[PDB]
This record gives sequence, structure tokens and C-alpha cells, in this order.
Amino acid sequence: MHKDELLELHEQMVNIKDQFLGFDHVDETAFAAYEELDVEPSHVHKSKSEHKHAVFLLGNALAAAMSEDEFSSAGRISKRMEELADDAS
Amino acid sequence: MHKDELLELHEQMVNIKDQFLGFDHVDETAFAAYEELDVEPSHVHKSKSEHKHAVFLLGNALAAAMSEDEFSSAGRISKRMEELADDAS
Amino acid sequence: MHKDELLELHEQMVNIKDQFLGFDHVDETAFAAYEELDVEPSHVHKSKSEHKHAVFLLGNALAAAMSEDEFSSAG
Amino acid sequence: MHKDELLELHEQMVNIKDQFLGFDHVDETAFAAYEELDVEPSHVHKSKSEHKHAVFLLGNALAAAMSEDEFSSAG
Ligand SMILES: [Ca+2]
Ligand SMILES: [Ca+2]
Ligand SMILES: [Ca+2]
Ligand SMILES: [Ca+2]
Repeated sequence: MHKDELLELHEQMVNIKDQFLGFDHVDETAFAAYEELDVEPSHVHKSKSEHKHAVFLLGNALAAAMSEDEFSSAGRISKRMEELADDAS
Repeated sequence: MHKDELLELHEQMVNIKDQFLGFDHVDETAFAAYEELDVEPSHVHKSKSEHKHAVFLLGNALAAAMSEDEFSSAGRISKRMEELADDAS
Repeated sequence: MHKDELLELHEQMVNIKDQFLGFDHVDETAFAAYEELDVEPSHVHKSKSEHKHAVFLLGNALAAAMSEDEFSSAG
Repeated sequence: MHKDELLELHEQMVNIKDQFLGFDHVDETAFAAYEELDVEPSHVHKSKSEHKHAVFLLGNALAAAMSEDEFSSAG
């Protein structure tokens, strides 16, 4: 993967992040680890490794936000079903 | 997060996937778990949960590909440095 | 998997956490999302879903900490 | 962390793997990326980097398997 391809990948993943933060009732702190890295698309002189790390944090964070959203919606129904079966013992 | 927002997120993550597969020397099997799910952006009638799952697999896979790419480039230099220090004992 | 097997997996992953936190120069905050969940091995009456989620946050936190360490050794 | 601590973490994560694979109706292929790496606890002469990577693939594989199971219980 070339450096210009990685910069373009990082630019688009930041477009995904902004898209996500624009949604209804989303976790606005989801990307806090990516922000700690302070490696951004415009930092064209930083290393291929720093940019790979930033894309890693973005992908990872998007997946963790999907997981949290599921564990807190369907996970709740599951917890409730389990509580009801218990009750029905 | 509304269903139309999640479909739009899934559509864009598929744009990221296609972007990545277009790069130089990339792992073309990186998204094999997302393809097993067979949940796609055009499947507008499938559940919010199936779409969240598909975005999870895409984010996760992009991050795993960054990890593999790093473990196989910088990881190699690190392994080699460690081998040389050993040698220098 | 059965609930007893999952509580046992959660107990062992907490053993992994305590082992990692006992290592030299490690990120002591690596598991902060798991602590936010407040679902622990001893909470035997909480849901299978709450426990699967806690095992998810522990596995994920360990892999994140290995990645940070690898992305940082590389500089 | 030191190499001996990392080999010990890798040994325990392999204990977690074997424990999970011993559970009822689990995904027996969950750890296939770790097997592709072929870096095991007994490979004491392989690099710290090869071992961090194997712990990464085991943590990640466990969290992926918890997620699959949660995304699938939800249907
Ligand atoms: Ca910044
Ligand atoms: Ca398909
Ligand atoms: Ca607690
Ligand atoms: Ca092997």
C-alpha cells in the first residue's frame, strides 16, 4: 500500500467518522482513542506507520460503536428474556 | 441511530472496502468475514441489527488489515533487530 | 455456550487482565471500557448477554493494547 | 513488557482458546487467523513482535466470537 493510498484511506475514514457523529443519538466519544493519537489526514509528512495506526483506531472505533449500540438495544431484550425465564422457574 | 443513517453508513463503508481493494499489494481476502454475512447496502429490507453487524465486520476488518500490514513491515525490522541483539550476546 | 461456561470464560479473562496489569510498563488504562460496563465475574445473576459483552470488552481491550504497543515500538 | 511476561501472556491466552473451544456449540474456526501466524507459546526463540502479534490475534479472535454470538442471538 503506497503512502498516497494510505493518506486517501485515512481521509475517507475521517469522512466516515464525521458522518457517524452526525447521526441521531450516537456516542460522541466513540473516537476518543483516535483523537489521542493526533495523527490526521492533513499531516502528510507523518509516517506511513502513524497513518496506518490512525486508520486502525478509526476502523476499530467504528466497530466498537456498532457493538455498543447492539449490546444496548438487542442486548437489553435478551437480558429481559432471560430475566423472564428465570421468573418462570 | 436511524435505519436510513445506518444504511448510508454501510454504503460508505463499502466504498472504503472497494477503495482498499484497489490499493497496491493489499490483502484481497481481508473482508472475508463480511462476505460470509451476505448483508449488503442494497438489502434495505434486512434488519437494523444485520446492518450494524455488517458495519462491525467492515470496521473490524479494515483495522485487522492495518494491523497485519504493520506486523509485516515494521514487525519485521523489530524481529530482525531482536535477532541481531541476540547475536550480539 | 452455557452460562456456567461463559462465567468461567469471564473469570479467566479477568485473570488475563490482572496478569497484564502486572507487567512492566503497560498501559494501566487499557481496560477502561470494561470497567465502565461494571459487569464482573462474581455477578452471577446478571445476563448471559451482559457477560458475553464483558468478555468482548476484555478480548478487545487486550488486542488494542498489543496493537498500541506494536504501533509504538515502530517509532 | 518483558519477553518472559509476554510468553506467559501468550501461554494463558492459549489456555483461554482451549477453554472456549471446549464450550457447547461454539465456532470452532474462530481462531483461524491465529493458526495462520504459526507463532505459539512454545516458540520461545521467536521475536517479541511475533508474540505480541499472536496475543493480538487471540484477543481479537475472542472478541470477534463474542460479537458474532451477540449479533446472532439478536435474530
Ligand atoms: Ca487532533
Ligand atoms: Ca454477498
Ligand atoms: Ca466495577
Ligand atoms: Ca501452528
